[PDB]
Amino acid sequence: APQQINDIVHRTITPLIEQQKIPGMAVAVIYQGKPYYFTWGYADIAKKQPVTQQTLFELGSVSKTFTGVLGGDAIARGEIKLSDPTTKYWPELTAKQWNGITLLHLATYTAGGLPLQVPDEVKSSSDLLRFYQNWQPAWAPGTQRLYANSSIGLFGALAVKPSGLSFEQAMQTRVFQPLKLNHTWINVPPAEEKNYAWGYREGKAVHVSPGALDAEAYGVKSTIEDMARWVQSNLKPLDINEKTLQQGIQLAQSRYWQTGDMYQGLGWEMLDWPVNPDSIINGSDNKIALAARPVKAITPPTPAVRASWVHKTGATGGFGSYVAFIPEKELGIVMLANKNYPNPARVDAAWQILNALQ
Ligand SMILES: O=C(O)Cc1cccc(NS(=O)(=O)c2cccc(Cl)c2O)c1
Repeated sequence: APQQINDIVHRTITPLIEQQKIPGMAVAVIYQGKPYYFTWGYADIAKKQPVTQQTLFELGSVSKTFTGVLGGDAIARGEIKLSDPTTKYWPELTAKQWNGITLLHLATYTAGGLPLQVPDEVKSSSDLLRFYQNWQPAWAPGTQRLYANSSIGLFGALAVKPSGLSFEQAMQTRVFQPLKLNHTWINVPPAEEKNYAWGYREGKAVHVSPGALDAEAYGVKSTIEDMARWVQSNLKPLDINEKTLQQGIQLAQSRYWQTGDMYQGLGWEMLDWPVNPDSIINGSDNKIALAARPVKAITPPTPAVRASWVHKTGATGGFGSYVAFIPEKELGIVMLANKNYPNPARVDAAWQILNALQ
């Protein structure tokens, strides 16, 4: 890699790993289109396995960017419309609060206060039906944003219903395979378990627990190489040969809602470039990111703006991830760690690296 990339990456990540006590970390920088990879530390402390470019990390909420693109692809295929009522795809959702809640509201956390977590008590799809039937919105649709796995998770499950495919099968055949994400998984196969890092929470090795809508909201595991390819695919969608996937990527980067200086896409979140770092750094703290905020509708949504900082943070119990890119500069970064450390430390590190390279 160009020494300037090496210099900025090492000077930024080495102190981060020390301050945050991160067992293992992988970073990719995309710079003038090409990827540069960096790895530190341990995927498995007990078995002394190092992090490599083939290590699988839990992406957590970065999985929502795949869900948003997969939904976008279903729109481009004509299988669904974001303007469709939720009840078009789940007719048993007869409770009156669902009148007026569309797939767009589900995809963008604006249905009216669907909760962050699906309750652990919910297992079967009849448990899920009961949960959504009994849920009482705090707000009218399209008035406030509350980040929610129960919101975008339901969007992902419903968006693939016309295809007849399971969510995992739609994701594999329509997103992973066309993009050659051949080491990206919803369920890690036995053959790849040797590469699956452990997460670390309070010093204990942990993996993500099963839960309802987990595949749709936080289910993806991936390598730093596949994630750099994911970023390149989102940086330059028009290089993608499959036409509905190309349009689906663009739909996921459209600006549907505004709160503060942040715009909500499908999975992705965006700010105007150039950004105020304090705005994305403080804004990524869960005290802001997970809070209830009024939104202004973008009527009609703005198509993907090249002069944007596009990003997503992600966590599981044992992992912390971050992806960001600037299409106008052909610049991007992926940070994958097997410890869940504070979001503002992630964004600060990413800002320092990308600002130095732009
Ligand atoms: O480890 C597990 O068993 C479950 C688990 C724990 C913690 C986070 C997640 N991922 S989440 O629900 O999607 C999410 C929620 C809020 C913020 C972020 Cl950044 C995020 O990723 C999943």
